Amino acid sequence: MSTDYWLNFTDGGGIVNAVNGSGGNYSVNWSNTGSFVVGKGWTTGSPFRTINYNAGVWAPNGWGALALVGWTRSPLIAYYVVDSWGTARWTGTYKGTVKSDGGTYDIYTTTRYNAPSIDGDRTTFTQYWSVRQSKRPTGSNATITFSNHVNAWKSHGMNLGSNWAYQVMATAGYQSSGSSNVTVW
Ligand SMILES: CCC(=O)N(c1ccccc1)C1CCN(CCc2ccccc2)CC1
Ligand SMILES: CCC(=O)N(c1ccccc1)C1CCN(CCc2ccccc2)CC1
Ligand SMILES: [Cl-]
Ligand SMILES: [K+]
Ligand SMILES: [K+]
Repeated sequence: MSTDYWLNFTDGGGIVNAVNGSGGNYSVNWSNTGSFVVGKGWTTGSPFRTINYNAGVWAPNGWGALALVGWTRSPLIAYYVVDSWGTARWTGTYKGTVKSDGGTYDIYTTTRYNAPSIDGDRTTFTQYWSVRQSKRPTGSNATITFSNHVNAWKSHGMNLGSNWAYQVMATAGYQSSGSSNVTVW
């Protein structure tokens, strides 16, 4: 199932020059950013999708991350499977680990309020995280078997909503700079 969605969002801070490439490819060059997310993916996420990507350029600085990102509604939940990043001190509620796709991931949950979401500029939502314990090598084909994460989260009481919104292999950042180029299928 080929990608059919182009995510390109920023809060307006700094520069986020995002390029909608051929098929599932995209490029990002960013500097002195506020909050942003960019990437190719799917209009409707699925808990059964296996996501393939190749991040041919990955050079983040600060809290810039290479991650599967997506949302559900009912309830409103943002989720993250983080494979690499620049500098990022992960902290919060911690639920265990999951092994997937040759790596081990730390599981976190966080809450946001008065915060931007796909529902508006000042909303409340929960965030589910799988954060790889070591940064994943980039430049070769990589898989994220997302059902492994959904199921691990489920086993710790982190259930996703029933209405699936976008699901993107993204470059996401906050107060960050860098360069990335990723193909997604
Ligand atoms: C598991 C995810 C995660 O770890 N986080 C997170 C939470 C929500 C949304 C995005 C990322 C961090 C939580 C803690 N903050 C510390 C920031 C800070 C440091 C020093 C003084 C004042 C503030 C940074 C983000
Ligand atoms: C402290 C880290 C941080 O703040 N972030 C982050 C999270 C994970 C990995 C790297 C950076 C941001 C979290 C929020 N998203 C925007 C959410 C959104 C999407 C669509 C419409 C409206 C809002 C951008 C990145
Ligand atoms: Cl995001
Ligand atoms: K294009
Ligand atoms: K751990």
